[PDB]
Amino acid sequence: GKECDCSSPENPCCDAATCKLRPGAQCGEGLCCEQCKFKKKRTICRIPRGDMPDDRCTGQSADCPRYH
Repeated sequence: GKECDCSSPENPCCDAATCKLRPGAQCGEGLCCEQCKFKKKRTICRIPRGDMPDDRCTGQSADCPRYH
């Protein structure tokens, strides 16, 4: 198999031939990806209801981990 970095072929962050990142793209998917770049560290990426901790981006990945 192949681990695609982009979920759809029109995504500018990947080559449509390969589904993998273009040179200069850090990411193509995720709550911590914007315009093919990782969002800044500590950007809030998940906001639960009520008085529960938000999660934040790490600056170095595209997911929104469990990071308060």
